[PDB]
Formats: sequence, C-alpha cells, structure tokens
Amino acid sequence: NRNAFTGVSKQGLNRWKKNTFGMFIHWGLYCHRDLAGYYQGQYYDIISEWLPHFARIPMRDYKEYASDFNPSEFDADQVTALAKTAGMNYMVVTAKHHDGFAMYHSPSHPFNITDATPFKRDPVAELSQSCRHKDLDFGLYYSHVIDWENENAVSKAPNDWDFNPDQANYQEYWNNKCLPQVNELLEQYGDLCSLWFDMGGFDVQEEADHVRRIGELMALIRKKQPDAVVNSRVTAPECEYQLDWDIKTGHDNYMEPLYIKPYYWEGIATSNDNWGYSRNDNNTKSSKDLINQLCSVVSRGGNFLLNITLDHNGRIPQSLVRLLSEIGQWMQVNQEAVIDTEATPLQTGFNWGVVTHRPATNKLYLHVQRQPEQNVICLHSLNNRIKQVRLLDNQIKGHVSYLQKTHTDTGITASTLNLQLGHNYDRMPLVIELEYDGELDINPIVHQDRLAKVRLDTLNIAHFDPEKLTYRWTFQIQSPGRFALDLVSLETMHHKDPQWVHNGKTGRISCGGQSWEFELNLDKTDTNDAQVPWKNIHSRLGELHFPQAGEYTLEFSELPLAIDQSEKYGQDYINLEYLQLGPRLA
Repeated sequence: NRNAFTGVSKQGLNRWKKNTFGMFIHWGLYCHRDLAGYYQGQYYDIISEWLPHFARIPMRDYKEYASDFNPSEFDADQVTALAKTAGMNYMVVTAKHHDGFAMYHSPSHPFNITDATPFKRDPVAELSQSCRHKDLDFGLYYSHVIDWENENAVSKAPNDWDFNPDQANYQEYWNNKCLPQVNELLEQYGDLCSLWFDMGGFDVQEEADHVRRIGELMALIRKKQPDAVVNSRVTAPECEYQLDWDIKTGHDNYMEPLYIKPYYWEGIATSNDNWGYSRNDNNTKSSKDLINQLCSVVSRGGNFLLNITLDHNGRIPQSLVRLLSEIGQWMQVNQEAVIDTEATPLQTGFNWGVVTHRPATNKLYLHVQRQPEQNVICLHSLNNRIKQVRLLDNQIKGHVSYLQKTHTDTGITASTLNLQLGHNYDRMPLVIELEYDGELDINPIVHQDRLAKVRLDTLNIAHFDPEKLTYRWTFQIQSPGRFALDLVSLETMHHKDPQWVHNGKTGRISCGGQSWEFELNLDKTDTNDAQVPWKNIHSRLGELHFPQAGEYTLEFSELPLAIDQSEKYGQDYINLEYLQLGPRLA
C-alpha cells in the first residue's frame, strides 16, 4: 500500500537502489573520553549510546561532559574519503541520539555540539559539505521518539531518574524539540538522500496520536526533502500500513533468511560489538566477514549499511580505517558484482556462497565465500548456454573451466564449473562472472549434485504452512542409495553470547514412503559465512533410502521453521539455513 502515500520521489528511490552500500556513523557526547561505555571509572557492559540510561546519569551531570568534549582532530574530508575508499555510495550520520544531544548547530536548542562544547564547529555541516564536493549521497538519523534530555519526552525507555514520566506532556517535547530539530535537519544541510529513524515502537502515546504525529512528520519530510528515503522504524510494525515510509530495516547484524522480500530494505551491521565508540571494544570484525555479509544481503535483494564511529578526539579508530581500507581494496576489483545488482534469480542457494544478477549485460556473479567441495560448482536451474566465465580479479592464479550437459530425458541442464585455482577464502571471497546467452531462463528444480548432495533451503522450498507446521521440498535424485539427512540451523541470542536454543526439540520427516520422529542434538558447529558471530549447528535427523533415480518429496513437520522472516531472540521458530541429504561418511 506504498502507492496510498506520497512516498519518496522516483529519482530518490532509484538513487538509493543504485547506491546499494552505505556508511552509518554513530557519534556523540556518549563517546567522551570519560564515557564511551565507562562511567566514573567503571566499565558497563552496554552500547555507548545507552550508557546514560543504563547508569542513570543525571542530565545536570551528563551535560557537564559537553564542557570538555573537543574532538579537535575531526576531519570531514578524511571521513568521506574513507567512505569512498570502502566503495560506499551514501552516508547516514546521527544528528541526535536518545541522549538528546545535537551533533549539529541547533538554533532552537542549546544542548548542541557547536554551542555547548569547545569544539565550536558543526560536524554535520562539515560532512554535508565534504559529501557535496565528493559526490557521496548524505543522510541523517534523528531519535524522534526517545529523548532522555527533555522532561516531556516520555517513552518505553523514559528518563525516570531526572523526571516523573506521569507529569510528561509528550506533545510539548514534540512541538518544542522534535519538530523544530527535524526542520533544522531538513533546511540546513542541502539535499538529503535519507532520513533515518528507530525505536518508533517505543512511543507510549495512544495509537491514533502516534499515527497523527508520524503522518505529519512524514508529510513535512516529503515537502522539504522530496528525494529522501525514510525507513519504517519511524513507527511500529502494526502501524506501518497506516503511515508513509519507503524502505524497511533488517535485524541489527543478524542475517535475514534467504528469501526475496516483497519490499525494499537495508540490512545494517556494526563493525565491532558496539555502535558509537566503546573504549574497551577490541572485537573488530574482519573485512572478509563484512564483505560476505554485504554480498549475502545484496543476493537477498537488500541495501547494506555498515556502521563506524569516531573517538572523543574525532579520530576514526585505526582498526576501522584498516577494515574499510581492506573492504575498499576488494570493492575496487569486485564492486560491479555487488553495487546496482539484483537478488539471485536461481531460486536456490548454495553451501559455497551466493549469487547476484546484472540482467542488462547477461551476467550472473557467483560470490564464492568458502572453497566449493572438490572445487566444483553445480547449477541445475540455469537453462541458458554459458558464453564465458571469468574471475573478476585477474591477479588470482588459475582458471575456471565449465561443462554444460542438457539431459534429453528430463530437459534439465547440468552446468558444472571446475575451479582450477589456489585462493585463500579466509582472507577474502572471490567472484566468478558467468555471462549467459539470451534472456535469463530458469527452471525451479532442486537436484542432487555432482557429489551426491541435495541442498533444501528457504529459497528452493515448494510449500510451507506455518499454521500446520509443514515444510515440503520436491527434488530429483540421479544416484540412488541411503543418504544422511542433516538440519543446519542458526545460533540466536545476543551477539556477545550467541547460543543454540533448540536441544531436545522433536519433529518428523516424511519422504519416499519413510516417516519418523527425530530429536534435535548439537552434532556439529561450523561458521556461517554470512553471519557474525552466529554459527551453523548441524543436527543429523536420520537416513533416507532412495532405491532408484527419480523425483521425491520430503516434508518436515511438527516443528516451526523460519522461512520468510526470522527472530534474533524468540525461540519458537528454528532459523533454517538448509537441510542437506548426502553421503553418510562425507
């Protein structure tokens, strides 16, 4: 029902689609030399942004930190150059977070970095100016619902240490601080690619009041920044159908199921365990992991935002300069396989990586994230002739050979790529560009591969009914026998303590006239190339007998599987990566 609202301009949405990959910046007073996850010399296990709320810092005391906040080495050109180095095409910056501190010159409010600190500079102005000079699209985040500085801004996370939530008049916060500050953002910094919001569901006012205010907010944004993309976290999921917005937001860090969503969305990741600068955080993610997550999101049809920060001196931490420089060196070679590409059209995933699509030039990009088993990639859904394959990176030593065989009995084309190379997937993934002849022609088949394996995943599923808890795949066996059946499911729970929560759960398999109950056990752990740090857990369910070649149907039942949407914390649904049939000693 997006067509029922004004919406972003066509040219604004097309700019966002082409851009693909962006930077997020969380930076504020919470990055102070004496804060950044510490308070009064004590470490708190909390993201920096939430330390004022977790440690209940009286605002009279919190505001005193502004008096010696001077990030004197801040350099907007250094920040935008690092975004461009990384191969990012847009940046979104926190103008005001939950702490209520404006990281820009706010005429309406004195609690702002230009007026209240010895910095005496507007970093949002400097970044917007640098972005204009370097043709990088520039957007802003504003914490519209949560504000711990304003005595009226009551929410589900109230400042109940300085103020009494019962005495709040939310409309006064809204008229006196929220709307004047949003107007400043819409007027002071030129054309905005994005206006970004979160915690829309933390509004404790009546639904009708929320809907009226968000409607008015959105109308103001379309009027003053008609080309700006807005995310649905501006509200709660149950009010999305009532309100204007352009795109959704995926989980923080946790990878969406392999499923093409019927809406536009960004995935979003941290570069470490925190958002804004956290003094003790030495858990910097690898370039390899974040490239794999970028490619995995674009294979699903999403945009992707990677968050960075700056320390209290206004320096980008060296580990994040190194990280984005390493991503950049990869993007310089491989960006055409990621930026402005479409989601996989193959109607199946693969254990070895993911696929993106450039239909205008008849290209499929195979993102090889781990060594394919025996150096072979098997396709059965591609009907087109392959004109050629090439490594995008001409410094990789070796060659990709391929065969295509059209089986005259089934009409199925078996395409087999043979990787003759010696690449270290631990350092970075590699891209094979496959050019196909004619308009892309795919048949949604699930087929046993060269190594006698069948992958059943969230993309190639035939039928699912979350009410009846039934999940069905139909697939072709070319090599009969007795094969092991494994469920590969994900860890969940918080990124600093990932856990697999499904021990002892019972369900059923039915296939090829065989039917039995299994009990899930943690049989094996493995890295999941698209997730950090959540791992794959393998549970051996049992054995299926395929006495001859032909078509079989397998039904998983009596246990819920997350197919088209997943939860990070709730434990009723099992987050499916895939079910595998294969050689019982592989």
